[PDB]
Amino acid sequence: AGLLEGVIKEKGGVPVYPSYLAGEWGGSGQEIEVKSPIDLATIAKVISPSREEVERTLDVLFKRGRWSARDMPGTERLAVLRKAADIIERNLDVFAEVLVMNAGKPKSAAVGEVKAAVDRLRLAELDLKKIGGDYIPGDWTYDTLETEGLVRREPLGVVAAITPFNYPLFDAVNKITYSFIYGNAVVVKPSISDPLPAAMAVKALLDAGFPPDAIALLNLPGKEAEKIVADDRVAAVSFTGSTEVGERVVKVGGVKQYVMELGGGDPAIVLEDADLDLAADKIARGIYSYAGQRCDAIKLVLAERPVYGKLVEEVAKRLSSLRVGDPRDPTVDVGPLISPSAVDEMMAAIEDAVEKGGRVLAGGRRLGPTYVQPTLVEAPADRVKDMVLYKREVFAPVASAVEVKDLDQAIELANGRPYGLDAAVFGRDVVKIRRAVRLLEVGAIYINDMPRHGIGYYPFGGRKKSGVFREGIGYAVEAVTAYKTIVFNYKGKGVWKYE
Amino acid sequence: AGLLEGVIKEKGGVPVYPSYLAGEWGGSGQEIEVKSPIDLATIAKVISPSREEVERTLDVLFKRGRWSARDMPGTERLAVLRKAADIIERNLDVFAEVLVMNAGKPKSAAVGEVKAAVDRLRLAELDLKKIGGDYIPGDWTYDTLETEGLVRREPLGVVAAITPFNYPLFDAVNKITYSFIYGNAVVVKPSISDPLPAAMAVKALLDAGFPPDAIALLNLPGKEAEKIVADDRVAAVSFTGSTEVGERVVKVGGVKQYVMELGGGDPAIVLEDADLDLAADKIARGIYSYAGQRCDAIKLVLAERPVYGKLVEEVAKRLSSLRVGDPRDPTVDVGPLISPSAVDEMMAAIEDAVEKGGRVLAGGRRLGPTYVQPTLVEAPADRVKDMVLYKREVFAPVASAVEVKDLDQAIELANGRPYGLDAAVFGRDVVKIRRAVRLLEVGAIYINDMPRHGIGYYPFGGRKKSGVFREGIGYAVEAVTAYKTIVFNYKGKGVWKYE
Amino acid sequence: AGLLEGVIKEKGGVPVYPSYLAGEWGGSGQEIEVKSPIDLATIAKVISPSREEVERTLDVLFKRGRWSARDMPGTERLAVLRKAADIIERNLDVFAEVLVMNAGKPKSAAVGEVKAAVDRLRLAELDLKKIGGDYIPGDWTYDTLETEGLVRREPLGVVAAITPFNYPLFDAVNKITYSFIYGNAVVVKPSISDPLPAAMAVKALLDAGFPPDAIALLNLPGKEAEKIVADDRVAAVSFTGSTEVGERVVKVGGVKQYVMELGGGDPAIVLEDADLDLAADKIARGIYSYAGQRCDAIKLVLAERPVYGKLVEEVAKRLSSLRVGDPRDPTVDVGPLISPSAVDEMMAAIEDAVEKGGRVLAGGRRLGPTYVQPTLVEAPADRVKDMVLYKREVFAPVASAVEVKDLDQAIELANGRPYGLDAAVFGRDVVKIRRAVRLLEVGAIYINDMPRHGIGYYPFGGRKKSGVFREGIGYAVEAVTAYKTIVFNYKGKGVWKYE
Amino acid sequence: AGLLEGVIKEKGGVPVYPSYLAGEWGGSGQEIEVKSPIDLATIAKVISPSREEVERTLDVLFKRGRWSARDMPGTERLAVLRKAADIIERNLDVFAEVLVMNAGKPKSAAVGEVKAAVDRLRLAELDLKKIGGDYIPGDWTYDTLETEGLVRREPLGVVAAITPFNYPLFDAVNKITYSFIYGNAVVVKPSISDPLPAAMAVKALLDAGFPPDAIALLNLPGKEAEKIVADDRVAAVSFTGSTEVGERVVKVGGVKQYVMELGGGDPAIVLEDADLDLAADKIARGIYSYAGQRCDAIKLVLAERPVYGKLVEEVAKRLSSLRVGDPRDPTVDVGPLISPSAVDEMMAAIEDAVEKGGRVLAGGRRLGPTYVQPTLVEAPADRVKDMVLYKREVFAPVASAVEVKDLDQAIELANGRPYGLDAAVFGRDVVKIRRAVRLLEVGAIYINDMPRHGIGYYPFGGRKKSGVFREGIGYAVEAVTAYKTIVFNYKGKGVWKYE
Ligand SMILES: NC(=O)c1ccc[n+]([C@@H]2O[C@H](COP(=O)([O-])OP(=O)(O)OC[C@H]3O[C@@H](n4cnc5c(N)ncnc54)[C@H](OP(=O)(O)O)[C@@H]3O)[C@@H](O)[C@H]2O)c1
Ligand code: NA
Ligand code: NA
Ligand code: NA
Ligand code: NA
Repeated sequence: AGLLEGVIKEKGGVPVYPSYLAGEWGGSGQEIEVKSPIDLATIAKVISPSREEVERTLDVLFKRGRWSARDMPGTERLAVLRKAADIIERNLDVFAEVLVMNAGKPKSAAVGEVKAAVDRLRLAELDLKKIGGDYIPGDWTYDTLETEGLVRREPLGVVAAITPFNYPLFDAVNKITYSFIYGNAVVVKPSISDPLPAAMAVKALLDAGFPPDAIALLNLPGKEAEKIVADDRVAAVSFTGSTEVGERVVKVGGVKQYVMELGGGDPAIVLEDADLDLAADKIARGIYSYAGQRCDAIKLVLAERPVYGKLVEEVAKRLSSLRVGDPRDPTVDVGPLISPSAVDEMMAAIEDAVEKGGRVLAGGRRLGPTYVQPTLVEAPADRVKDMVLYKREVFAPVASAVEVKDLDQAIELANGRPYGLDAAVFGRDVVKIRRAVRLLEVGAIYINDMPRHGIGYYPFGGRKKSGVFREGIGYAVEAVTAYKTIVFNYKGKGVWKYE
Repeated sequence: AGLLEGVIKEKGGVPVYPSYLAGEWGGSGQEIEVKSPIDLATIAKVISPSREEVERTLDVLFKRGRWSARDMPGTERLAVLRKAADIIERNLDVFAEVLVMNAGKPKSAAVGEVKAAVDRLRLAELDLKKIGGDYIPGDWTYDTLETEGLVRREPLGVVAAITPFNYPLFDAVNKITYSFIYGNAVVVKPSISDPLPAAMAVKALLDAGFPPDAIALLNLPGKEAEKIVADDRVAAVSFTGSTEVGERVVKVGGVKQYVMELGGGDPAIVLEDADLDLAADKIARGIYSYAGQRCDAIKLVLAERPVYGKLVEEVAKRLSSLRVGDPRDPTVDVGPLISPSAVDEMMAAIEDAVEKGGRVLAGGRRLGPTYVQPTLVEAPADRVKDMVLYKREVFAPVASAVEVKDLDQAIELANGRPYGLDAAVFGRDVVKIRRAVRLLEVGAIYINDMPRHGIGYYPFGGRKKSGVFREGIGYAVEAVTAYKTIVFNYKGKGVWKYE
Repeated sequence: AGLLEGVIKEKGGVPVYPSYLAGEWGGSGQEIEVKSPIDLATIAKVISPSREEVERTLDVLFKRGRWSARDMPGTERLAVLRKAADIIERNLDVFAEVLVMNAGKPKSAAVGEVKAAVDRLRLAELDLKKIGGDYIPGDWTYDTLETEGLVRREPLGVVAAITPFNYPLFDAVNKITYSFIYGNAVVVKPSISDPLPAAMAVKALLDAGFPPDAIALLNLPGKEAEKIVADDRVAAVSFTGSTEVGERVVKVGGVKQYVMELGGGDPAIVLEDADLDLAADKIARGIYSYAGQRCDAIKLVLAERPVYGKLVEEVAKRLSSLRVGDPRDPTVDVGPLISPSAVDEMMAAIEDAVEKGGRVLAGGRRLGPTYVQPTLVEAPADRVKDMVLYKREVFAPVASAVEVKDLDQAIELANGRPYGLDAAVFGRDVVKIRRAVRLLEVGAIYINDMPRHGIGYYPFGGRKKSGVFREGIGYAVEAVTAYKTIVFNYKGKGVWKYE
Repeated sequence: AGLLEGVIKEKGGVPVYPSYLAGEWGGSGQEIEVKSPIDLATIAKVISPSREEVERTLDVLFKRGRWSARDMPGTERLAVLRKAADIIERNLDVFAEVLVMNAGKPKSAAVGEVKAAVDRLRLAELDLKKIGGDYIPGDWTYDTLETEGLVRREPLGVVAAITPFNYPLFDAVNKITYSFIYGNAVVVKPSISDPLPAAMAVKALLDAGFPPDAIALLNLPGKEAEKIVADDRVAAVSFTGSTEVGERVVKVGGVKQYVMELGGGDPAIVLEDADLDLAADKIARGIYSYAGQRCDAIKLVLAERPVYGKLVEEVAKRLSSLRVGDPRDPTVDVGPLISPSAVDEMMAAIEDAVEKGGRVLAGGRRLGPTYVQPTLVEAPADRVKDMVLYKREVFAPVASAVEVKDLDQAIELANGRPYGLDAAVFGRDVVKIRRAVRLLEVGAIYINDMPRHGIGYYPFGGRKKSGVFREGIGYAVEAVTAYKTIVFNYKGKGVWKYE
């Protein structure tokens, strides 16, 4: 609605959302149904581009787009991003509604994501703490005397932004922002599961002045996107999703610049030192927020003997007092999961933990094809490692709780999972905290708080199976930019006497 | 000889070089013959590790090596690198000899590479202009108030260094240096074509104090290395080689941090402004140095109408006055190519240019299975683009020469190849130079000089098919290092009043 | 008018502007007449604070102000600066009028300064490319093992901003912006000659949300300001003015952080290579803009034999075709000088040049107590050095022109003055330009353009008698900020194994 | 002895040390007696230069020196500094002896300073993490489109290094190192009290290859140095000394770049959280090291109620168990103070504290004209602020001890002195530590350790009366370097399309 006034096709009673082919909205490939996880009902259809349209779109992005983006003064690109922020802001409710409608996101969360997208856009000003270059004098080596170097960052060209389902609006806006602020053209490929928010963001950007040939939004389902990734006109692939799909993306893409935010869960460690009120509060939230459909969601709780009982007790009470229902009730805390399949896996996973010695301390009851109570499962250290909930990321509101002897055991268990995205540590002793910070093999550690990538004010990314590289204001530049070195030779000319 | 005193096996009359399995020299896989391109005679054999030894080596590097490298104080790692420099230096002649023996490198060039390796090691001090981290205050956003960020760079763990044949000693030393200075363990995989220099460097490093379990040298032929690349204990792959093999490496490795120096040739542009003496001199060298077996070798010469004649004339004279023979004669300018196959391709390539309108202006005569004269082939702009010498990188001493109307045509042709490593521009006008610098799509541009990565005093790397990321003192850190973000939450505590 | 609605006192027919005493507008010291250089008529009066009010103001700034500025989140300080930009923008005409009224600035120039002030405020976002800190690992020295360093920049406290007459609005806004963006409180001391624009800027800032106790505007005449400079509650003095007054400021202030932009003229060099059209245009402007009352004004023109004639010819024609009159005529090019005294000095200076062999090539005629034609005086290299116009900065629209043999003589003469603010070089040859850049002893060199500090997009400042330190977006932080180092000792604790 | 073989004049039985006049050792001004604080006996004489020799020396440094230093390739300057390190190292004992002889420094301390000087020299490699420059694109503002900026750091020219008495060798070496590594010429002015170590360092540097006209060592007593400071050929003054002399230096020098390390004492805070063993140990040392003749010496101890008793108890025991005597006994802990006057002030200061309610807890007994026991004086919070030991820096081994209610009172008292050099905080709670770090107004805070500038691995400097700017590896560059901005204008040329 609204922004997509003349774009959306009212056909067969259901709104039809077209792909944006770097110049004109359209598409003539298969139409795909977009369902809401709230009622499993079709809320719209998206037109996927045909193979020829994908080909033509990439051709336009490559031959015209990257130059349109690059030739637009940085000061103007920023203006575009700021105007788009204004547009999204005044259309907040419609944007939030779609997030609730399409992603099953609780009203307040949906509003939070729209605001995050808006802030991210406005902070593009801070993404400049990085586009400056370096000057290198040549007199620190005899071979380089009477020589000089200039190292500048330049945009790579066409960046493919591949987005997961859990933060459809923000991720698209985020990847588009850091790719565009530096002069790249962008091909957005949203999850076919919830591509509507991206269509709205893209539209807002186009209305804001975004070079019409420098951006594309292709509604291609999963494997159909490989055509974009494998193409040589795509210099970089910014991907946020599962470890398995990310692996496939790299293998399909080959040599190319990548940003792989592959998530997985995050462990939380509570030292005997911690404020248990703060810890229980933040840990409970980290477990249930958006029905645990957050890569930075808490999946494992580790607490030392002296505080384990009280901590898990408080977290259990907070979880069980949560209202699960229609994300439309500003009263509901937890909406549905993206699909019934996601819930199936969570139940099977809980069964696995229980079979292996685990005990549910809160939740555990499925409430419908796509509804479940955020669950907390207790587990003995000697058996937790073999449980699916530990070895894998069950994208749902569920976490293991484990009592530990000391910090070293906490760290050991925390590092025992195959992932390494973030980790949380609640405590007050600087030495123990410093040790945890040193030994936790993750991209980010949150001291006295739940893991929260937020809008990327602080850089984040993975270690181990959680991926490579970082996103964040100012740090994402590394993935969508390339250095250009210019060496000047003045040997023999009379510039320098001896140096 | 020398350093490898008790390591090399004198068996069957031929010296047998063993792999270094992160702790002990050995191996029990197939023995492979190492031949000299000077006479095509076997000069040694290398023992490739068996599958179980590769497995065990990776296990050691992962479980012990990365910690030994990381736990060694940076100041000590530097001491090791400096001691190794001392050792290689006093063993210069033996190192140079092997480069001449095994790589067919002219005496002076071999000496140059040993010195480059020595300097690179000693400059590890300058690789520190990057291991420092960032402090991020949280008051530039309301959501981050009473919060702070600390971003540190940490080593990734186990880096796989894969080296090409053309600079066996330097590349190994270089990749080991920047991987180790930051705390990584390293698995070196040299070209089976000339693995001897690496064995000597590794030995020198081990004698210098390099953690014995933090380094490995595996003599595995081509595809046998995929076992190292595909392994999850290898967090990064530093690869220098052909575009095609690099592509295979990424597809085999999957998600991982990469540095892909994929070479290709470099075009040289001469403006009517240029000092033609300097230009002819540098361009001639760029074409023939090490029989053109340099990724930064000149493969295409573009000169404006008014200077084309004189320029190509002078370059032709310099090339034809070159002495081709045994790299052992301090009198020889050009030794043999690495293999007769390499020469076959160069002759076929020349034939192609001639068939398509090209004309040899110098050289063109094969002198033996692995010897050829550095060749310069003239070609009309209207036909050069379809010639193999243009569309491809013929790793040999051969370059196309093309007359152009103006800078724009020079740039067009320069950018018309599928590669984008470096480019050279000879001229004096700041505006034309600035324009060339803006439009040349390459990782590095050399003003008034031949392209020379040298020891990486200035960062270099590719665009387009020449790869991704950069090597260079201080810049290589990006590929073998990862950020670790630590966010401290002080909300509610009495640290800050309002900010 | 406007913003100062309830502030300005309508007394005795003339508007009376009060000082802002960090909380309330007022003052009870001597009232001082403010005259326009357009007609020498009193246009207003300013109330200077009494000694007790200065004392009380400093006390407030120190005891409350620096905390109010520091405790306001950076994100809020930026909001204040942006709101103030909005206010000044919608009040553009009134701001421009006062600049014309009070400074005798040509209409378009006045509009340019208001816009510059507005842009400077809005770019405060880019002043953040510097408030981030550094993290220093301790393992690069054995003595520092198991130790770490955190280096943050903090505001100094109370910064005294002392402004000259030539850019009353911008300078005040500029110094306030970079002092405040980082958390400092500010005491503005404008030239008693034209303090009105500052009063308006300060008012706009206060209306924008600027902490009322964190800013002060004291209308103190010259030496009366020493009371502010000498006070220990003033941690930094940002001063832009004459070399002689700056010297006095430091001697009165003692140990303290300083930014001394002491101006002086700038020499312009034209190589036989230069586009003479561009050169004549830019040089003419550099000589006359704002009746040469610009620290970055061109005061000496040096051109090589082959272009000297044409260059000076064209510059002379441009100068003589200038309309001198009331800055109110959008038709006038040059308004009056700030005072008749300034004109007296310019005439005496011209007389000196003529007596010493100089010859007027354009202008030279005084048109009134405060009006004169922008003048160009030719002079032989062998005598120019002893002329007052060379040895000194005659703040007026006048410049010496001198023919030179080659670049070396140009540089010699350019460096022969006691100043070293900027220098301009018109030419195209990279080698000659690089040499000029190396040998010109100045803070900034402009290639193919007149010197233009502008809003400080690029940092600028002096060498030799032109002062110390730099202003500019991102660079001014050094003068109003201080480092705070935090060293953490973990020796003996179990954080690190060996490193 | 040794290095000064042919330099020192054996006249009248006492060794006569000449000034180094930037080219030749000599001098013809008054000869001055240099006494040892060990026995008050003359151990040598130094020749101060005459006014004409000072004039000539400055002329040489300015006209030749700054170019010799600047024209020497950075790589060579580093070689010089490293060679000098080698020379000082092999002459360690002689250097240490002079420190013991001339400064009354305990044997181990003297050895520590020689080693510090040696390390500082060798770490000059790390002073390079700063001489690189910045490249600034012009498309972030419309006015700067088609424009670019290059900002390089250049040496200022002649730096005057003024050294205090307490670390004669290190300070001279340190200031010379960071001034020279960047290309400056240096005039060293050591304390006439102990100028011998500087003469030896300078000699070692000259033997190492230091440009003979780029360095000078003038033995001028106190006020006689103003001639160097006030001279316009001296672009920067690096001064370490008393607040009062520093003030005089700035007032004599006028506009110039300064580094003012003005010391004062440091307060130490111990939270109920602290390891009291570590705290007592470090605090005791901080109080007595080099008889408290350290700017980073502990002068005030603040401990919370619950640990005050035990802490002060342990510190008292450590102090009273100290052996005071001839610094030559590797058995002595504390040698003499620099002069009997220094001891007089310490006794008077103790008397003052006692008269105002203070009580000596350890030491307090004078042992000779220049010997005293390191003293610890207890004082009630309600009276400590008026005691001389609090309000002033009594350069001697003496500190006040004060019990406090909580962190806020500790901070209040810590900030109540007029100085702000460093501060120490022993404790473990991250929140309390973070708060202390925020509120302590000092240049450096040491967590769980005594303040130790060391060789400047971490930057340090003052706040309030302790001075301005910082010294430290990599940070000292700001004081002896200046930016040079080069702006290139390409407006109208065909470099850029629109951006
Ligand atoms: N971009 C740069 O900075 C740069 C610098 C120097 C050279 N180069 C390029 O490198 C080439 C010269 O070296 P080269 O001819 O020896 O090229 P190459 O064949 O591409 O070198 C490949 C390296 O990878 C190993 N390898 C081969 N197949 C592999 C596989 N399937 N999996 C894992 N590793 C494998 C090779 O070992 P084996 O030798 O045992 O097969 C060799 O050590 C040229 O194309 C040149 O342009 C680029
Ligand atoms: Na590919
Ligand atoms: Na993989
Ligand atoms: Na003062
Ligand atoms: Na002065």
